[PDB]
Amino acid sequence: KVTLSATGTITTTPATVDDCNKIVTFTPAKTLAATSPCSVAGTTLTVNLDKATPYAGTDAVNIAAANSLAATTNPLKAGSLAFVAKATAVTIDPNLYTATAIDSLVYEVALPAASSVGSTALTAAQCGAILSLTGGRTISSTVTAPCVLDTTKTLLTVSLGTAYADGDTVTLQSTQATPWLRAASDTGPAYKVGSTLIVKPTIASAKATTATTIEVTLPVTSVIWSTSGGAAVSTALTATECGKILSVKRGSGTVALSASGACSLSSSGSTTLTVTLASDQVFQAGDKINILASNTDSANTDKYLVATTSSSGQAYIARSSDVVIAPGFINAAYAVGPNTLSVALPVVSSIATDNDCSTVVTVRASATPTTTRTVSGA
Repeated sequence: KVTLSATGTITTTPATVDDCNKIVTFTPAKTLAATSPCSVAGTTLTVNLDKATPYAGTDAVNIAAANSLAATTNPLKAGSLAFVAKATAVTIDPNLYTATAIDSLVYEVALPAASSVGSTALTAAQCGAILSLTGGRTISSTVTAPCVLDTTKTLLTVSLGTAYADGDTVTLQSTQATPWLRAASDTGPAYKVGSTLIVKPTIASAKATTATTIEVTLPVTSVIWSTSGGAAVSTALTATECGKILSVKRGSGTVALSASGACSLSSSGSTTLTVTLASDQVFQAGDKINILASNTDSANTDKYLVATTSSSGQAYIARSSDVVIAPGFINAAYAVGPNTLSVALPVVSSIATDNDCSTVVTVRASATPTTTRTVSGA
């Protein structure tokens, strides 16, 4: 987005690629998108780049020198004058991209390019001056690294002190601090305040409790709502309807859900959503699950997964990484010796060499929960 000093217009719209190369130039050079490469509305011009040449973090933009010459042109002009090129190009200020609630006490924020927060990991106080959470909320007072970046330095994870609730938003503060957030280097451009973001809900986790049951966990209370087929919450779905909301993956294929009663979720509000598999399929290690993009398509998906006990809340969107399901059940327990046991594990399994087995199992008496037996050795 390039701000302008005066109201701007493009003579005929939409412009093409060829026109736009005569309207904006990049340093380093870029290739513009094949559809809607530039457009103007008031004092702002949006330029859509190609996915093969994205924003880098040390880039500058300027009015192309050819924008104000010749007669075979479609220049961007304010009133009747064509825009002129500044003596010095302008540096592009990155802005926050998305916010998401991957948990009831954790967020996740995306970035337009690689970035940096300094040479050391912040604390709650330092990151309280960077991010402004609109509500009466707090940052974690117990997490040692409440603000942190991932390996590629494109995602920022925040930890909260009070539960996230629908209606939350995030935006950077107005006054700068010592570390602040920058782009592409410790001495790169600083981030700026701008479009207040809205936090969208997504999946939190998922475990398999039987060979054919799965239980997803939601960051907040949610119901499944119907728009026109009904007018309110649902009660039970099929493979087709609960297959335009999410899917269960396995390698390159997909697992077949139940022909009926595939999706269940309360009408008064629940945090667990149950998915049932087909009678002839079973859960195995390495299975994944995610919310599909079709859940947000109101023109088609009549029944869809939404937060709060109403349709005025936000819908559910795909996670940045497919959630892998955790085994949550065991087959049987045997006493293969006076002091040795053997437990059937439903799937492929492994274990570390230096583990303390007292954190893997627990032996006790079914008659009252007292009188545990001592588990020793790896």
